[PDB]
Amino acid sequence: PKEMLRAQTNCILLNVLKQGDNYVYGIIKQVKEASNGEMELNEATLYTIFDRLEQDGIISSYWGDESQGGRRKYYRLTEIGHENMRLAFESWSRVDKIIENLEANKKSE
Amino acid sequence: PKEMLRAQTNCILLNVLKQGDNYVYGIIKQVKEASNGEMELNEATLYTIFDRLEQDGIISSYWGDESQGGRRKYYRLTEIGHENMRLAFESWSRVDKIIENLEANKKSE
Repeated sequence: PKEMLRAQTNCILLNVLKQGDNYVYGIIKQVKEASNGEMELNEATLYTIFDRLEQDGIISSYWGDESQGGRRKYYRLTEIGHENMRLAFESWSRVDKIIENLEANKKSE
Repeated sequence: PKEMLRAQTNCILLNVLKQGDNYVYGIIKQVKEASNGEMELNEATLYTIFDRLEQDGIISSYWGDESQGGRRKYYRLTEIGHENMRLAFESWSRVDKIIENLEANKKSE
């Protein structure tokens, strides 16, 4: 779907922030880099997601670069956010185990 | 969260049907089997999901033939449903590549 896309886009984003705090264009560049140019995120899309995540307590922002040229919003993964990433990762690898078992449980029958 | 679980239950369920057509208690048993008893799915929750998937054209149901003891409802993964599974699988493995790259791109720097 386009929902499929939105969960997939969240994952990538959180994994960017996981590598380090960052700002919009910084984040977009890493995605472009790590997708060999294929995935080009939008500012609007990134911010739309980042607003949701911020409210739900997954990420927090803060100001920087006041002295560099002008204010920039940076984003960071909260302690809750780190936990939920670990939880998601744990759960999905668990889903992978269950799925491989279902394919062996068919050989059994 | 809750909406993470729903996404996982879904993944498991579609992968059960992927192994073959099946009915509710048959499905529940396979999940219990393949999760070493950890995941015991609820009928209401399974049907709630199965109604959504059926409406969106992802799965169809039908009656067994050899149903003297009483009618048995089977479930089956549609054409569309198979495609979406292939799409999802393709996309998520792509997401995994992008994620591994992000972690190497940071090791570099």
